[PDB]
Amino acid sequence: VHHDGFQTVKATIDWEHPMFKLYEKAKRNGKWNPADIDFSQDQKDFASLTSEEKISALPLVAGFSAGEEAVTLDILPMAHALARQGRLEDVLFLTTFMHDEAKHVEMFSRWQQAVGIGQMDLSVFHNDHYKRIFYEALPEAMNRLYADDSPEAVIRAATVYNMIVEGTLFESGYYTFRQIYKKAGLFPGLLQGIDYLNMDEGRHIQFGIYTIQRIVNEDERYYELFIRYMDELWPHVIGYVDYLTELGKRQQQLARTYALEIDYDLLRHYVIKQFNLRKKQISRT
Amino acid sequence: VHHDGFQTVKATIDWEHPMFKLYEKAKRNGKWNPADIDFSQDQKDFASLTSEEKISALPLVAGFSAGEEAVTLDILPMAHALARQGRLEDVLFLTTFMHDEAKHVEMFSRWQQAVGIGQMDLSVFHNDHYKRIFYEALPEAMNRLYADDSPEAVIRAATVYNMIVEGTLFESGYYTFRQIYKKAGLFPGLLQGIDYLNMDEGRHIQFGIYTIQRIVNEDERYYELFIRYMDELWPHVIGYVDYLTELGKRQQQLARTYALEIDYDLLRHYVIKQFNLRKKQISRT
Ligand SMILES: CCCCCCCC(=O)O
Ligand SMILES: CCCCCCCC(=O)O
Ligand SMILES: [Fe+3]
Ligand SMILES: [Fe+3]
Ligand SMILES: [Mn+2]
Ligand SMILES: [Mn+2]
Ligand SMILES: [Mn+3]
Ligand SMILES: [Mn+3]
Repeated sequence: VHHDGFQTVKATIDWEHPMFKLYEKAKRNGKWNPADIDFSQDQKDFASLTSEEKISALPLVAGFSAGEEAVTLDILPMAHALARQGRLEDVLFLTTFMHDEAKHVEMFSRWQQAVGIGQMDLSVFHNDHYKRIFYEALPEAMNRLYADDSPEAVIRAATVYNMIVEGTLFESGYYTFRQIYKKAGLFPGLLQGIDYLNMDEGRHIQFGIYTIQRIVNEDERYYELFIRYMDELWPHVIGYVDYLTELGKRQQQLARTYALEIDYDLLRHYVIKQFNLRKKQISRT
Repeated sequence: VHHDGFQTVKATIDWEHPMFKLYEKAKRNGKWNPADIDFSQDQKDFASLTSEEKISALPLVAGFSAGEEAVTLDILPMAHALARQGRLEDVLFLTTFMHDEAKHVEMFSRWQQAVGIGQMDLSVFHNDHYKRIFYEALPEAMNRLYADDSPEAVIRAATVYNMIVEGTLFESGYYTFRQIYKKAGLFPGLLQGIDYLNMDEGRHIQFGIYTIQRIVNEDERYYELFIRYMDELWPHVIGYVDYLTELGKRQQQLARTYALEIDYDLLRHYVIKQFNLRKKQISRT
């Protein structure tokens, strides 16, 4: 449908808009390039591993790789919906968000290729709870926005995408990955890339907080929708966590080799802590 | 709708895909930041101008500013359509395209703000032919892709967006701007920014060529659709050109002051040349 006018012809950008400020920070802080990461040591590390130790690492990489690819595809309807509402500064920021996620997809795929598992199908490590979030609930909630950009729909999309997928699952998975392979001294290239992902993902979560809060600000009853949508997804979050925990407890060979007391009870509580602090970044009032 | 799988879990990125290579070049060559351009001299230049000389420059800036904003909003459906076709490397590249266009919107709006015309509504310099392309034909052709991603629809979208708007109008407007203010020694910040835009816009046109050619490759009868769609838009392209030419010939005070023989007959032929060379970058066979 037609444009009825253009904000940067009638006026200018709103320079004080928080999403313009987040866009400015994204450009300053978003220069890293996955093509510059040296993965040569990661290739040697992975080759030096036993077949048993090789499994230990792949579940998390399977969840990350599909997850980055899903959000790369699935952020587009948010950008559409906010563009159609005339939120120009939000759109500008979302271009950095989308470009970040492209680099995240690229980074994991470069690592898979470098270490020699690119020809290997990692979908086996997606159980039913993972599929429910990433193959179903995430794309349903984002795609809805093409036909329904009601406050309810926008809160649900930001909750699933930014508060659950990024703010709970990815944050916990990054913690987990550091807590294991940084200790073991393994996979330096991948850990460099993950550190970059984690920096980008702070801006993505901030966008989600801003979006949810500005809707709650209009009407505190949206607050209850937010909590409800968070709690509806919790079972699949912990059901993927329990399944990875069960996979890790079945293959405790890397823990032994590298002298890691992988405390799954401590990981689990980090997931719970992440989930609960995302709730507290949204004020009812 | 659901994801049935993820390419970077089952396989990797197709590293040899031309759009992956264009994505790689976009990251290497896309570091510039409009926030780093010094516009202080542009502010003084614009203040030093007479009111008559002030008009001379605004028509082109009005067309650029609305144009960048239109393509920022209107590239999203292309990214959607190709994502839904599973063209992952195209999507990765299109994230750089979208982020480039955000910076183009930002750059013109920073210049308008710096020189003191931000509070001024430049829509008056959009005649009916401009509105037909940017307010109507462009968004219609891109938005169509949400419901109709047939080869015909994709060629039409790339033709309007990449071959006409970028490949004819923007290219000619950049030439024009250099041919005038680079000669006059005016507006150094804006000319720096335009030089950056022009570098980005080479990649955007290449995406359009690749997209049109790969469809023509399937069936040379799409070639005739391409030419037809180019010729349908030509009247509005030259009708905006004739109208800017008429505006420039009515305000020949900047030419006098700055000793510029602004050869509109030479500009006009550059537009015609641009239009015809875009046609020749698509092979029938
Ligand atoms: C032990 C808890 C692990 C949570 C890992 C989430 C990984 C992901 O899919 O991004
Ligand atoms: C004298 C020919 C001028 C063509 C200017 C196109 C400017 C634009 O809208 O990008
Ligand atoms: Fe993210
Ligand atoms: Fe462009
Ligand atoms: Mn279960
Ligand atoms: Mn006319
Ligand atoms: Mn990511
Ligand atoms: Mn542009």
